[PDB]
Amino acid sequence: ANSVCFTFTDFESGQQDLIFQGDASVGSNKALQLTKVDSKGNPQGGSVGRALYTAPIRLWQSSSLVASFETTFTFSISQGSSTPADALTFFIASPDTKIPSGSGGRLLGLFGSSNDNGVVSVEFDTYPNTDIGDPNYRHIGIDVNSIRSKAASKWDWQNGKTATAHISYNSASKRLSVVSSYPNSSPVVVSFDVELNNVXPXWVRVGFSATTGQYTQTNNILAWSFRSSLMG
Amino acid sequence: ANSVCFTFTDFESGQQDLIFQGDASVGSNKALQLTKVDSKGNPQGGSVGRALYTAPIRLWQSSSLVASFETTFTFSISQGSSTPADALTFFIASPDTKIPSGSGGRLLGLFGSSNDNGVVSVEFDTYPNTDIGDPNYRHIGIDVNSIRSKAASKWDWQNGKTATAHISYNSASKRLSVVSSYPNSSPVVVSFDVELNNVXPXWVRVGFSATTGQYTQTNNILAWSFRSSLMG
Amino acid sequence: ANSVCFTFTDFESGQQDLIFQGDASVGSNKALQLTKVDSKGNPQGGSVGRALYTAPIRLWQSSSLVASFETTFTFSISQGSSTPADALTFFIASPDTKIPSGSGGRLLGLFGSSNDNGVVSVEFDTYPNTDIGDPNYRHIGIDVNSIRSKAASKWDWQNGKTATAHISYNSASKRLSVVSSYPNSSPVVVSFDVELNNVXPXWVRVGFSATTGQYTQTNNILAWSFRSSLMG
Amino acid sequence: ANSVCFTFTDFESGQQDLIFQGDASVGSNKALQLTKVDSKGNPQGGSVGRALYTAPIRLWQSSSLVASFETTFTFSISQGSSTPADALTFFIASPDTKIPSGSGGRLLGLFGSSNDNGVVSVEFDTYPNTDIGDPNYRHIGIDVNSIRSKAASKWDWQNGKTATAHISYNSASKRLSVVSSYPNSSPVVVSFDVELNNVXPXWVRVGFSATTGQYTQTNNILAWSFRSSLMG
Ligand SMILES: OC[C@H]1O[C@H](O[C@H]2[C@@H](O)[C@H](O)[C@@H](CO)O[C@@H]2O)[C@@H](O)[C@@H](O)[C@@H]1O
Ligand SMILES: OC[C@H]1O[C@H](O[C@H]2[C@@H](O)[C@H](O)[C@@H](CO)O[C@@H]2O)[C@@H](O)[C@@H](O)[C@@H]1O
Ligand SMILES: OC[C@H]1O[C@H](O[C@H]2[C@@H](O)[C@H](O)[C@@H](CO)O[C@@H]2O)[C@@H](O)[C@@H](O)[C@@H]1O
Ligand SMILES: OC[C@H]1O[C@H](O[C@H]2[C@@H](O)[C@H](O)[C@@H](CO)O[C@@H]2O)[C@@H](O)[C@@H](O)[C@@H]1O
Ligand SMILES: [Ca+2]
Ligand SMILES: [Ca+2]
Ligand SMILES: [Ca+2]
Ligand SMILES: [Ca+2]
Ligand SMILES: [Mn+2]
Ligand SMILES: [Mn+2]
Ligand SMILES: [Mn+2]
Ligand SMILES: [Mn+2]
Repeated sequence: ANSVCFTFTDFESGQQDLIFQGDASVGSNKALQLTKVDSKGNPQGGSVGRALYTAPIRLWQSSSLVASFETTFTFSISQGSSTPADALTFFIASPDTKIPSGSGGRLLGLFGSSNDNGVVSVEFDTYPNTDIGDPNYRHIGIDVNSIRSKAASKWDWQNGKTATAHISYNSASKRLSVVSSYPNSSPVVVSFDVELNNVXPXWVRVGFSATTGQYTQTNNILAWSFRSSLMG
Repeated sequence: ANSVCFTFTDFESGQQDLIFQGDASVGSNKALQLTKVDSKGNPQGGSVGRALYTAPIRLWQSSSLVASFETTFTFSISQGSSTPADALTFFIASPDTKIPSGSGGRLLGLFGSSNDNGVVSVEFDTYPNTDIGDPNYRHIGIDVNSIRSKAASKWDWQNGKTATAHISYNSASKRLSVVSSYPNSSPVVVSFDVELNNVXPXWVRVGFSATTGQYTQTNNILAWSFRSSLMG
Repeated sequence: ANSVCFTFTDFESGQQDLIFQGDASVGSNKALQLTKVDSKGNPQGGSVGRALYTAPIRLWQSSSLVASFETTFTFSISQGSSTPADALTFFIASPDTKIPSGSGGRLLGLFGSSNDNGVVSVEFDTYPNTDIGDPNYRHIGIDVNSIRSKAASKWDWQNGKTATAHISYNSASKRLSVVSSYPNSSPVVVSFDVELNNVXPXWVRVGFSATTGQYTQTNNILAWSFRSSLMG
Repeated sequence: ANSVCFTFTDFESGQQDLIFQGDASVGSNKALQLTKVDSKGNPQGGSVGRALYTAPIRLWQSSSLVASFETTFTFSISQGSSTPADALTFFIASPDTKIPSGSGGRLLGLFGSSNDNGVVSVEFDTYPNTDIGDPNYRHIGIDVNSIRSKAASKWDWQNGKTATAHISYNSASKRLSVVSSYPNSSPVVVSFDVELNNVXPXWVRVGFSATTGQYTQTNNILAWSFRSSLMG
């Protein structure tokens, strides 16, 4: 479509307009639980889950004057183990994208390696994996075809509290930016200059991905709005 | 989703965010050709085709204060034979809706009979089939679970010209209305009091359906915008 | 404009995009206090106030296929005296509309009499004034050029609680409807068949009006969104 | 307001939701003629005119997570004299902004000098005034408190043809970008990194400005849509 927008104030079990992958599901709390949480509410380890809006989105078209999208979502991350892991992220990929093999834990279910098939995402990393590029502290990062963020900023994750994140991009400015914050707190912003049409196909699907590894945490999306438009 | 909107200014072959049924396809003209048109541009008889937005839409929710939707679309109908047939329509049905068996010609591919599984549609009827309720003239009608329109008005179809139609409804007014017109012409309006949640499931898919029978015509959708919202 | 939409999640003192009339102002609570409330927070009697969006709105145009608008707002009404009065309302009038002389108390600041200059409003009446048509109980009503509601329904006002109201209309259905409710409560709906272009000018201004008389209550608008569109 | 959007597909004489300054008016062609055009349709010299949306817009708020706006408009510039002058522009300024004294011709009615009261605009310059910074060719530029563009690109203006321009900005990316083009042509883009809240007040009014000097041209806005939102 030339333009598309949708808003989820909450979710229900089986949410018909979402494609669920891995362990992703909707809990009795009406939250999108990307990763596994048991009956007692304890997040499980070695979990991976993703959810995508059912309809493919036309993110770019050569004949268009400008293309843009923006998405805002709220999420809660509560540690299970004394220390949280691994993270959640908003991502954009080909319509037929699926959880890559071996993408667990530190790969956030986005990539099958720690090195037409492009992957762009904004990660909210709760566990520093320094041997693969992670700064030694929690952070938010912009990943383009690699778990190794092209840009990242220290992020003061708050256990259990609801965070609000806003992601934006248009083909004129060619800059992907994300701003995230908690109530009564200082926001964190991350930006990266990139022309998405050079790393992503014309058609994509958008959503979230998350994982736990040895360490755990809930990765719940509470609300989500998305908008994309192609102007000609 | 609590709200969803999309806009198609035109279409392309294989339009990824549309579900094609029957003969429906997109032509080199970038129009959604619901029914079959040959290489020379001649509409074929005995054709049936429908197209639905890929994502299911939450049209109602008990907890909502009000639910509404509106859609505007442009379409062109050019006769193949000296007299046009059969018609096209905007419709709403269950997500897994499929072309009913024996729904050709006068049934507009919407119903399998000329008498959870509800069907609501606004038909743009170009061929009067009087033995099944059609007034003896072209008309626009609102159908609820039956090809026999609950409400209809004379429609002065214009061969080949681009028509504009607007359909609206909200659960407060409980009135489905459609207004359609051609440039430099007098619009036609049709309304019917109905509470959609009593004839349609919570989740549906929306789109178009069209057919030709013994007589033919093109049934092309040129542009289409749709919006639905659930307020709580 | 052919279409216009605005959203107020809250308000500030002097709200630059609002026209204040009478006692209307914004409190430290960030709420639009239509009627006077003293330093201690006690609503004052004999008060009248209205607030309008600064920009005139084109509600109708002869060349348009269809015209529609919808507005949603939250409001709180807390009695000052043992019994509340008088009410608040959403209204539409000419751009240069002003508080009519003698419109206090039971006239809700909308009309100068209890009998191009049209006035359409949805009143939330907290004090039954039976000698002028009010049913003997609190209600919501649709007024067209008269304080005597053309349509009304019993309304179970709840002291202090935040109510949510949704008002809608389009020129195809020609039915003005309002649905209002409190959390964990049963909504109330009021509808009236009317073709607004026959009682209102093409251009108008929209907003709220409220009053207290012998008896008092706060008349606070907490949030407000409005949308209007003319399709051609 | 926290968010506001409006769309003008065309204009009428006296357009009630616009503030007209200088020579700005609406012609029989339904176009916003920023500068003077006589009865015969000949653009007049030494003209200056501006038009602003009547309602003030809240472009920034300290408590907001992110602030953004985007506007798209079509315009036609037909030379009167053998060579066109001077230009038109989209601009943002304080709500009470007025045509500065001595802002004619090369100053595009935006500044009173060729060197809380900030002025940000995107100029479409049809006449190179090299002694004041203009590159020696037609161009589009981003001006911040000065007629001397902070960023500019060569612009292949086409006499009489309808151009389409899209301007965007959000407080996360902190980059103001404009893309403009004619049908069947190569677009031109101009971007400048700037944090608008450091050069503009919280509240502003938005619109267009244009002028002719010794040389002339029409400066007609044919359509205009604007959107701004503050997310918290
Ligand atoms: O969920 C955390 C982490 O768990 C697993 O990695 C463990 C160990 O192998 C690593 O060397 C250290 C690095 O500090 O972290 C854990 O102790 C993996 O599942 C990994 O993907 C994940 O990030
Ligand atoms: O496409 C027109 C029409 O064609 C076929 O019906 C024909 C005949 O059987 C009917 O009695 C008359 C009624 O006037 O119409 C045609 O001549 C069928 O395919 C029918 O569904 C369709 O409407
Ligand atoms: O604010 C309530 C009411 O107060 C005043 O009217 C009083 C009296 O004159 C009326 O007869 C009775 C009717 O029950 O109500 C009050 O006691 C007026 O200001 C009136 O406009 C207002 O509704
Ligand atoms: O509208 C064009 C231009 O006209 C006037 O300037 C003239 C002259 O004074 C300048 O030196 C040359 C520079 O090439 O241009 C004109 O001939 C002024 O009104 C000026 O503001 C304007 O741009
Ligand atoms: Ca990590
Ligand atoms: Ca028929
Ligand atoms: Ca009363
Ligand atoms: Ca110049
Ligand atoms: Mn990381
Ligand atoms: Mn029929
Ligand atoms: Mn009353
Ligand atoms: Mn210049």
